Amino acid sequence: DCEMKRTTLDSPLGKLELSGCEQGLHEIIFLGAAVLGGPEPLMQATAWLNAYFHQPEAIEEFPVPALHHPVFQQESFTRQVLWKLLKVVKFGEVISYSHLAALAGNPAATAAVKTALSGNPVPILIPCHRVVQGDLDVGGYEGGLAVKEWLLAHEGHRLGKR
Ligand SMILES: [Zn+2]
Repeated sequence: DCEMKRTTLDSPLGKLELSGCEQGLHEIIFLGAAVLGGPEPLMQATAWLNAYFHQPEAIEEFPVPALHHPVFQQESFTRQVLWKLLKVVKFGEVISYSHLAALAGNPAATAAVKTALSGNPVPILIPCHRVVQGDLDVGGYEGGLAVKEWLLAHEGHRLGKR
């Protein structure tokens, strides 16, 4: 019911479509009036993703856009999983599904964590690629394994592959 605008960007992973309202970013989708630099969520999201890919050493300098997908508008374990992942798991780190489950308030709910991650509407920004099965097992990805491994390699992680 929000008044939605969209923008596209090029990335090493193909074209990304951003959609959002004045209250926040809604979605980042892999497709395979505002000026850049502005405070509008879509513009902040654009800036953040471009820095992620092209100036990753500066990534913490960039404002994280407000998020307004309906999954962020109400309390839930799914929201806890997404927000805790965003808040806690930094560029270049990973966390296991099981430790994220505990972080999000339900230790041992690994399958529910996986379901929440599959429903992440803002991939890369909320870093579902940094959630792994265990120390030697990168686990699965809603976007596909090759993408998960590529992102981890971009961030210099041991579990990265490209
Ligand atoms: Zn909205």
